[PDB]
Amino acid sequence: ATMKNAALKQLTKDADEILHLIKVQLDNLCPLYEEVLDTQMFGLQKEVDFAVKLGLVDREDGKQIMLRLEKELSKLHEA
Amino acid sequence: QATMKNAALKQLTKDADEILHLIKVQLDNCPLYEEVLDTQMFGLQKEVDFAVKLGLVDREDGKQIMLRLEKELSKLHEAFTLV
Repeated sequence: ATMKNAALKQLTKDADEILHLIKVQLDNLCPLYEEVLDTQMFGLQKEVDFAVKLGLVDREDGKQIMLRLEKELSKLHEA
Repeated sequence: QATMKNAALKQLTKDADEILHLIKVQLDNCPLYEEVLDTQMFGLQKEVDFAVKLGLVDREDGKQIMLRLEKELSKLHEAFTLV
């Protein structure tokens, strides 16, 4: 259960880097930057699934990490 | 924990095995089914780094996992050029 906290920490740090990419797109005023984010979202989903499988992170924590970014990603397209 | 370091290397090689199985099916016999493999590789790489950072998997164990698949994917890319 020491592993659980460290895992949760790394995962959130990793989601934060992607979130920053989304937020910087929103805080400013293309073309298919959607392709880039989809790959980033896929990469983090795989980290999340990997951690959920090993019981390092709870299923709902993983779901909350993904939801937080997906909510923000929705506001991006739109245009 | 010995059981957590072992299960993580196991889950990672299992994930690697699944992607390698996809590559070998391609080799044994379209621009979409190359980006798909690139995305798959990116995802596996993310899991590897994640596990390496947490000290669950050794850095060279992660590098050997990636190399095994990169070798096979290079074969496939070379094969693509000829078909």
